[PDB]
Order: sequence, then structure tokens, then C-alpha cells
Amino acid sequence: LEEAPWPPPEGAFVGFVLSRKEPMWADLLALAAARGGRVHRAPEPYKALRDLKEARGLLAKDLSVLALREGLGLPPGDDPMLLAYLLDPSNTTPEGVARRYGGEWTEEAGERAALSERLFANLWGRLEGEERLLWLYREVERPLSAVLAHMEATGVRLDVAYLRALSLEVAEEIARLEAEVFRLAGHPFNLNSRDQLERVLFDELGLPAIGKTEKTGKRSTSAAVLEALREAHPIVEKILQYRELTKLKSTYIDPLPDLIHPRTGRLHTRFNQTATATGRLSSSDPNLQNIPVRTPLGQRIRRAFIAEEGWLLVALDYSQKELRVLAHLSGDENLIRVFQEGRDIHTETASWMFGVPREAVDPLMRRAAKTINFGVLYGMSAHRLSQELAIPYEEAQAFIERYFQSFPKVRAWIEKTLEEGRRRGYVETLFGRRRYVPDLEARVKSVREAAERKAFNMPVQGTAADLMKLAMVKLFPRLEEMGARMLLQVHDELVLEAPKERAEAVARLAKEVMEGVYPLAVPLEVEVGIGEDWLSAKE
DNA sequence: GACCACGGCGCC
DNA sequence: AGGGCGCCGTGGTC
Ligand SMILES: Nc1ccn([C@H]2CC[C@@H](COP(=O)(O)OP(=O)(O)OP(=O)(O)O)O2)c(=O)n1
Ligand SMILES: [Mg+2]
Ligand SMILES: [Mn+2]
Ligand SMILES: [Mn+2]
Ligand SMILES: [Mn+2]
Ligand SMILES: [Mn+2]
Ligand SMILES: [Mn+2]
Repeated sequence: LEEAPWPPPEGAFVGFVLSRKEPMWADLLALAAARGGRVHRAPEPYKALRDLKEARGLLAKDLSVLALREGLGLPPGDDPMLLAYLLDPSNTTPEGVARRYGGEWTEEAGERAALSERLFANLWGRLEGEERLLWLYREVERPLSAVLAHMEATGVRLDVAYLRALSLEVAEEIARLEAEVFRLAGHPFNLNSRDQLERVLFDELGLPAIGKTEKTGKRSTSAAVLEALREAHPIVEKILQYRELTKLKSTYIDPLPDLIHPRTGRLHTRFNQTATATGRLSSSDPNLQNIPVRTPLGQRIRRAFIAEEGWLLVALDYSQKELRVLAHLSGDENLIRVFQEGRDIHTETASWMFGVPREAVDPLMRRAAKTINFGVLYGMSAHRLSQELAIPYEEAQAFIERYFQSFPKVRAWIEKTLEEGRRRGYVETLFGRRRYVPDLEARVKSVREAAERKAFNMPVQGTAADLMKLAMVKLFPRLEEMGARMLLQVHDELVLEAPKERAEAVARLAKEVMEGVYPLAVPLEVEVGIGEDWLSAKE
């Protein structure tokens, strides 16, 4: 390319280099743009950001987040990564996409700008004629990247002092548990080491091994194994409690307060848009899509996510999301009718596994039922179900037969999905998002059947993801108009922040947008709560 | 210091 | 014979 002075013309492709992957934390080391057979390199990258009207190129959203951090409204536009990801969701990195579609991802801005330009041309070519993939790009992914940039740059408020205090209390309890485990083992060892624990449990103590690990075939010490051994030795329950507390302390309580951004005073995640096989988003650095919620200590941690003074959090969560999507994809009349009588399958399953009335099923009971319903739906074995329910194998067998007898059109849909997947080599969501699943014709049964479960899950999980993304795209401009913020997405949940005087109106509006995003054969229902913290906003 | 594979486990 | 993720500490290499 011909070396040309900064700035570039309108519509140029940008290339940029960051000191680290997280745009809220990165130093912008270099900035370039490419167009019309020219490459333009910015003398000073921060100042040069001001000259761009749009971030167009590889990883556009990341540059847009950095610009928002610097007080500049630089929206992301075309990004070859999104084109590649729609062609084949195994396209998740610029390294791989470059090598596959006509270049090399280097560490130089100018080369990255030229690359973005060439990859865009090639990928746009590959997508001509792919009308539904093009619809997803224009109507969902490209616009969504702008929404995600705003969410990332906004961040969420955290009660840091609360978590610091919590760390000291939890440390004391961890010490109590550790001391008691060591007393029982007859000696201290590294309780965090599953290898040392394995020897203590199965060699030193007399305990029976229950299962083996996948890659190396060691005797497993997983929670499932431990729970099966709960009454074989007092040391077991102590280890399970130690595991719960250290998991929560090491993963959330200790690291999160250290991640508060000095300028915003808030916590900023990344919403990765080309990271999953199904079309879901993911969240990283830190992951805010797996904040605890199940145990009492977990709930204590979730309470640390709070609204700005004068604002409230609004949490919206699709009810029985994937079951409703299944109803639409399959057309089962019984399952559809369930959602037209306002029945709740999670509640009904919970009343059965706990042997209590439906009105006796509490939130945490109902939640327990989710792993069971989704577990059985996507191919859980009777043996496994037997083990998690602690019921005779024959009992698990009958629950799984009855589960599918009730909704007969579902198995039909599964078989149709698998057949089409074998023939075309990919499966697809309601909107035509594809996942290639080559192992559908593997000659090894375990491999083939794993592939099958992946394959028939994807249209369901991925259609739900398509709907959530579309809803975010529709909802965001309404929130901006009302002076509200979108903070987090958690697969089928959104967390918003609204001024107190407007929170009720925001909640009502957001609920309507989400419920009416794309009318299906069954209603999509949304549960919404408002609160000063994330936990109380879902209570 | 970075990076890896693994087991393990937090959420959806 | 649940699916989809990302992060932790260990054990380890470079
Ligand atoms: N153990 C789980 C939990 C969730 N999911 C998927 C399917 C549902 C989707 C959304 O998660 P939830 O909100 O927790 O499930 P829900 O059916 O929508 O339950 P709820 O009515 O309480 O929101 O994520 C799953 O595959 N396996
Ligand atoms: Mg949810
Ligand atoms: Mn904007
Ligand atoms: Mn104390
Ligand atoms: Mn839900
Ligand atoms: Mn692993
Ligand atoms: Mn799983």
C-alpha cells in the first residue's frame, strides 16, 4: 500500500494495537487505517482517535470501548470477525480468521488495517447469496456490537468495602474447615491439590473410589463423588464445605474488588461476540455471567452488585426460555399447551423430586429442578439421573420415559435435526445461524453420540441466543432515550440501571420489548424485578 | 514472569 | 450418554 499521511478518508478500515487484550485497561500503542490502496499511520494514536467517525475493521468493538473510555463516541461498524463467525462459529480468533481468509494477524497497526480491508472484501464475497446469514449480520450482530461497546464502557457498581470485610470472615471459616480436615486426615497436606486429596481419601483412609477423571484416569474427587461418600467418613462433608468457600473466595470475593477501574469507579467486563459454538455471548476479564446465586454465601456475594446512588437495578429474565423455544421449533402441541395454561415445568418437577405440593416449592427447590429438566432434555442418562436424585435406577428410568411421552413431537424434531445435520454437515437456529458438527457420522458410538447431543442442543440454545441479541438491539435505543443504561447480559437475562424516578417505567418498557421481540407459537414471558442490588432485583 | 493441561466448579 | 461458557489452583514447563 502507498504510505499516506493521517488522517484517512471516510469509510477506511482501522487497525490498532493494545498493550493488553482488555480495552478498558489497555494503552493504545498504535493506530492505522487503510483504504483506496493507501495505509495511513497515526503519529499519535490517542489524538488520532478523534479523527475517526466509525471503527471499521477487525475487533472494531474493542477500539470503540477504548474510545468510549476516552470520552469519544466512536461506534463500531463492519468487522470481518463477525462475518467469519456467522459463516462458521469455530472462527473465534483473528489469528485463525486471518489464516483462513487471506492474511496474517501481526502486531503492527498498519498491517492490521490492511488485513481488515482484505479480509472484509473476501468474507463479504463468501457471504453473498447467504441471505439469512446476511440478515443476522445486518439486523443482529453488527448493531449488537455497538450495544456491547456501551455496556462494556459503562460497567457495574460494586460494594468493595463489603467484599473486603467478607473476605476476612470467610478466611476465618476456611481455617476452621481446614484444621478439621487435617485433624481427620491425621496430618496436614495441600487441600487445594486434588492429587494429594485423592491419596488421602482413597489410599490412606479406606474410602471407595467412585469414578475416574477424563484425561488422566485418576480417582476423581469431584463434588458428585464426594456427595456419594457423604456418610462414609466425616472428613467428606468438611471437604465439600471447604470447596464451596475457597471456590467463592478465590474466584469472586478476593479478585473483584481489585478490578475497580480508577476513572469510572466501576467493574468492567468484556462481552465476547465470537466466542461460542451456538451464538451465545460470553463474558470475561472478569466473567460476570457466573456470579454466584445458589448458596447463602453465593447470595451474599451477589448482593455486592449495586446501583449507583439515585438509581435502581432492573433485572429481566425470560421464563423457561429454552423450553418455550423448543415448543416453537418442534411444534409439540402438548408442550405448547403447557405455556398457554401458565404451567411451570421447573416447579412441577421440583414438587415431584421433593415430594411436596407445587405451592410448597420454594425458589431454591425450583432451581434444583432446572438441571433435571434441561439435563433430561439434552440426553442425560438414567444412571446419572438416578445418582443426582438419589432414587432407584428404575425410578430415574421412568421419569425419563414419562418426560418424553408427554411431549411426543420433541423426539421427532430431534431426529429430523440430526438427519439434516448429517446430510448438510451443519445444524441451524430459527434464523439460520449455523454450527458445523462433523462427528455426526463418526464410526465410534461415544464420539457420534456426543456429537449428536451438541448438534440438537444448538438450534435451541442458539435460537434463544438470537432472540436475546435481537431484543438487546431493539431495547438499547429505547433505554438511551429514557436515560437508562444496559449493564449486563446473562444469556436470557438483562440487568439494567435506571434513575429511581424512571425505574418502574423502564422495567415495564423493557419487559414489553423482550416479550415481544419475535412472536413465537408460544408467548415469551419475562420476570422482572427492581432493587438496590442484583439479588434483591430478582427477589 | 508467561504459558500449558487438567480437574474441578461457578453461572446460564 | 445433558449442552454452552470462563476462572481457579496445582503441577508443571520454559
Ligand atoms: N442447568 C441449566 C440452566 C440453564 N440452561 C439454559 C437453558 C435455560 C437457559 C436460561 O437459564 P435459566 O434462566 O436459569 O432457565 P429458565 O428455564 O429460563 O428458568 P427461569 O424461569 O427461572 O428463568 O439456560 C441450561 O441449559 N442448563
Ligand atoms: Mg436466567
Ligand atoms: Mn452510541
Ligand atoms: Mn471475623
Ligand atoms: Mn430464565
Ligand atoms: Mn478442563
Ligand atoms: Mn455440562
